[PDB]
Amino acid sequence: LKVIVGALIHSVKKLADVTILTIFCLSVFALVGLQLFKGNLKNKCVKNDPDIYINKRGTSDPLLCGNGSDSGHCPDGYICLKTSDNPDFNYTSFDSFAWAFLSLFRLMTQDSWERLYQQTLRTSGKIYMIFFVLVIFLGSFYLVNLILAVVTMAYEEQNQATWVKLKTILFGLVTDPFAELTITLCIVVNTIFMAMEHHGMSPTFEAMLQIGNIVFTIFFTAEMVFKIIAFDPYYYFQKKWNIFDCIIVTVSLLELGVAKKGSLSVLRSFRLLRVFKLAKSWPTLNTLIKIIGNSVGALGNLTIILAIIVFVFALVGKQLLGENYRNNRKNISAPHEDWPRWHMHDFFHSFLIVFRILCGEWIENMWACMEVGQKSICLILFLTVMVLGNLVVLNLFIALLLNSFSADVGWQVRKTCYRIVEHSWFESFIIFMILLSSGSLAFEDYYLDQKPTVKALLEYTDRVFTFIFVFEMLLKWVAYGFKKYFTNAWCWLDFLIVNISLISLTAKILEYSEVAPIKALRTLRALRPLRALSRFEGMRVVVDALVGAIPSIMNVLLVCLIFWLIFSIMGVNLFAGKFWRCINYTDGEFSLVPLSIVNNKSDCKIQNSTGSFFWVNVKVNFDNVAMGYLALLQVATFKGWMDIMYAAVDSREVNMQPKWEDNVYMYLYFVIFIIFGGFFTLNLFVGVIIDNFNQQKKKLGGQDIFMTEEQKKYYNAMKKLGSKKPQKPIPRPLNKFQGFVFDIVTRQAFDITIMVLICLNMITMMVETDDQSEEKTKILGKINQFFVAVFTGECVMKMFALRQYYFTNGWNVFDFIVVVLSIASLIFSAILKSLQSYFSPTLFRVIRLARIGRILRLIRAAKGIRTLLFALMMSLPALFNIGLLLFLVMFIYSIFGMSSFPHVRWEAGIDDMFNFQTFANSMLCLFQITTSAGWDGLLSPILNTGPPYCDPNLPNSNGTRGDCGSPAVGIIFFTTYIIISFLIVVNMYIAVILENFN
Ligand SMILES: *[C@@H]1O[C@H](CO)[C@@H](O[C@@H]2O[C@H](CO)[C@@H](O[C@@H]3O[C@H](CO)[C@@H](O)[C@H](O)[C@@H]3O)[C@H](O)[C@H]2NC(C)=O)[C@H](O)[C@H]1NC(C)=O
Ligand SMILES: CCCCCCCCCCCCCCCCCCOC[C@@H](O)COP(=O)(O)OCC[N+](C)(C)C
Ligand SMILES: CC(C)CCC[C@@H](C)[C@H]1CC[C@H]2[C@@H]3CC=C4C[C@@H](O)CC[C@]4(C)[C@H]3CC[C@]12C
Ligand SMILES: CC(C)CCC[C@@H](C)[C@H]1CC[C@H]2[C@@H]3CC=C4C[C@@H](O)CC[C@]4(C)[C@H]3CC[C@]12C
Ligand SMILES: CC(C)CCC[C@@H](C)[C@H]1CC[C@H]2[C@@H]3CC=C4C[C@@H](O)CC[C@]4(C)[C@H]3CC[C@]12C
Repeated sequence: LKVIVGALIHSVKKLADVTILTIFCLSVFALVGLQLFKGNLKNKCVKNDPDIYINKRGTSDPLLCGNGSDSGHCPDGYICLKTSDNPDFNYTSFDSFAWAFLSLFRLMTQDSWERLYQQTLRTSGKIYMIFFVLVIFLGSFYLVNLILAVVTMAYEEQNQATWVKLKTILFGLVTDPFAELTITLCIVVNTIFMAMEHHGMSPTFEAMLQIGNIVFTIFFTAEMVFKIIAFDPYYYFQKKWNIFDCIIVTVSLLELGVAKKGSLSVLRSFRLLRVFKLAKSWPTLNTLIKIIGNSVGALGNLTIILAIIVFVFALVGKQLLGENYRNNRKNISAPHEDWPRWHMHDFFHSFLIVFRILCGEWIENMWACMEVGQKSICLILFLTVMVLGNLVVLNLFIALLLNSFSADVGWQVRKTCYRIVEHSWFESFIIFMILLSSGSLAFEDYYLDQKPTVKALLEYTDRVFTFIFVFEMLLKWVAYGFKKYFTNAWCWLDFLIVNISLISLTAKILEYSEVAPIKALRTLRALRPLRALSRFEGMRVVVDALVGAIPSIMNVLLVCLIFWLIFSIMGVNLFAGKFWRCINYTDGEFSLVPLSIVNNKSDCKIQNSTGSFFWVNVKVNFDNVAMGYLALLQVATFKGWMDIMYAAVDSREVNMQPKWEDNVYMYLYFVIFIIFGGFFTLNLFVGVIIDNFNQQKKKLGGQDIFMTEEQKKYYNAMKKLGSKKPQKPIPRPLNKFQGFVFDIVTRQAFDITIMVLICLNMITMMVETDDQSEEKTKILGKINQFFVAVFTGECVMKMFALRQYYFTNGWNVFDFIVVVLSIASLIFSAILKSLQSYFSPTLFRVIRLARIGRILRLIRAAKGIRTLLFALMMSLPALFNIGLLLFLVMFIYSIFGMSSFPHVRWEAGIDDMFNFQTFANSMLCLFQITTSAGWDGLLSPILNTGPPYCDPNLPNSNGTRGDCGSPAVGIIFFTTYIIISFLIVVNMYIAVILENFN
């Protein structure tokens, strides 16, 4: 309505600066991509002596090539020509500016950016990960922070603007506080009783569990009867807690009366909502329930707005694409499924599509839509859903976030070592030694076997490092008292790490050097580079800030763990052991045998003529509550989410072959789990951390946290450099000719002319295209010469108009640097094109990029972009500390992975490039998952258990008998990685937000 359009106009006015920054930064990075990797994602592997392309293991699209020393290779008998198609429906390469903009929008929204990351590093070269790191940090974090801050401030400004019965009663009225404690004990034990539901529970276990359920239903019924007789029912009403318990008990007894095995497992688990009764001695659970209530209560208007928006988008998508999806389904349909797992044909699946968009995965369905129907309709619909969809969601996540959180010889002997240790020389020696030790544990990799000298040198240096660190601890002991030394947290960590190293080294010589405990002990050497958190003041202050919030993290962690236990129990009840299928694993790719041939384990055993019918289960299932937790986490991070939705919907009943969309309506379980365990237990984690820092800062004096004392004054000086200090220039300097040029320069024409010159040098290098004609190349290359000459001449006339001692007058030094860079690029291109033109052709495009300075020159004109960049400049030291810590933890887990998974089957997620064998590869993978992208894909080849998936008979990997994973450690590793990184990055968002708040 008119009110809505007026509010939108006001918001865009408030969103103008951030929108302009987004468009400009996206354009700059699009130009960088279009001038770096245009025409690289076309190197389909092809045969040589013809026109058929190999496929990547378990893939339908062709493999990709690159000639770079560190790009994707190709199998023998194949050659790497370029082909007119791009890997993913001819839509995932940025050669034209349109594709560059789209791919950089994908990188910003971090939606399936894993795919582009792997493709581009496979076709271009591993060294280009720098572009993706830079774009992820700048814009995927930066621009999201700024847009979320803008909406925050918009909301803030909106707020600113706006007798046997007598004996029974006597016995019953006790209501002693010991009765409630017994009830709570009975709830807890009942829950932990039902938390032993597993697929292969024996009949005795089933009997025991149903007996327990009967006992507890009886006990609840008896307590309800006591309560109703304790006082007359007329007063029982007006008690929400009591009526909730009444309804749940009624459902429990109704299910008990049911004699069909509790066919509705949902009803079976309806009792489990009792844990909410436990929200009386816990304040965090009460706050969570209050969050949900405000969502459904005071702030229900926004929620209904979100629901109506999603319903409208789903219905429109169906009405406009169902028939096309049905007719051309074969186009997007899997090779064997004969159908698209997602489509618009039915309201349910259109809603699921819209929900996946809101979840933040849009490109897959985007390609499907825009290769099955009109491009215009798909283009507008998917993008308009992304913007409006994720805008409304973030409005909830904050509106709820604020609503809920607005309320003697010995003396001299000791002094000897004391003054020795205090020596700055020794302090620097030790810090450098720690850094060298951290570096040393990086080349111990899968390939270290083939270089005997390197490993011998590495073990020698580790031994010497152990000895020197033992000496250092001896000096520490001598200098400081035992009590003082042991009462220090950091001293404890340095004690444990040296203990681990010493015991590992002793075990090297001693026996028992192969058992699993000692193997794990030596695996813990990856904590060795954790000694550098006290040495560095930035890391130390960050660690103190984090440890300050440990209790506030733990409270919400436990509340969320209980909520996830509830959901895992429901999931186990619903899908205990139905995630089993008979497959066709002949060589590499596999397919579910059709129901015609095999219908159940019996068939899969008798129809096994070829020997290629295996009966195996999904990697992550709902057998146990542990696997319930793991699968719930995968659905919560939105990675691996799909393989489980597929298995859940397909499964029919124990020991039966899954059928396509048998239980098509079991998507609702995952929709509900997201909506409740993913978004409502994150509005409670954020809230707690912001209410923790809001106070912790207030307590420490309100001084900016994360910044060392030394850097505090450097930041003070910088913000002092960001002040108001203008000097009036001198007219007609020196000779009148200088005055003549100066008077015209002063006018408000030179600025605008250079600016419109910089815009026409942007739109002359954006019109470039990979398949451009040679005449087009000629004209644009000459326009480039004209522009560089114009800029150099118009930069040297102003220079003369201001003598030669005006470098420090202002930002003109940047203009001088960029113009000299452009001239240098011109001359170097001229040299290479003729003199020594035999170098690699990549350098031509690398250097040709140096013309981006003429784009960076537009900053000084844009006040909003300049202010936001200044905010980044101010935040840079704190972000440097946090990034140091994050790279440190990334290093720790890099060494862990390098030691753990150097032998694994290269299933979807792990291939030759993105394995864990090399340090750089492992670093690539860990950086990938730091954003929580593709961690499921990297996890799947670790859950492999025996054939057919893995080959535990393989000669290699003596630890596991073959290239089979170890899920016990593989789940801990990735769960801890995606939790720790979330913490660090959520403290990196807080820092940026508080800096921009100043
Ligand atoms: C797995 O599913 C298949 C398909 O539903 C089941 O196949 C059917 O099983 C029944 C019972 O064994 C068979 O019935 C008998 O068939 C013989 C002839 O083969 C007939 O002489 C008997 O009077 C009786 O009708 C039925 O034929 C069979 N159908 C097919 C197509 O094979 C199978 O039993 C299931 N396995 C298990 C263990 O549940
Ligand atoms: C090495 C094992 C691997 C995992 C290590 C943990 C991961 C690294 C990050 C966490 C570091 C944990 C240790 C540092 C904790 C913060 C530091 C906690 O403060 C304790 C002392 O450092 C302070 O000095 P004192 O205790 O001697 O005197 C003050 C007395 N009060 C005030 C404490 C009572
Ligand atoms: C596997 C074995 C060797 C691990 C032993 C680790 C123990 C001894 C360490 C790990 C972390 C340590 C704590 C870290 C921080 C502090 C605060 C400070 O006031 C000293 C005591 C106290 C509370 C430490 C006590 C000892 C402690 C709990
Ligand atoms: C200066 C003229 C073009 C009018 C103003 C529009 C300018 C600023 C920009 C806006 C969007 C731009 C287009 C966006 C993308 C592409 C695809 C690329 O492969 C060739 C150039 C082309 C087609 C651009 C031409 C210039 C363009 C039209
Ligand atoms: C409303 C203002 C005036 C008060 C302060 C509120 C601050 C603390 C709020 C408003 C915006 C919030 C952010 C919104 C979204 C995200 C992204 C999420 O992945 C982690 C939490 C994080 C980074 C939030 C942290 C807390 C936050 C910065």
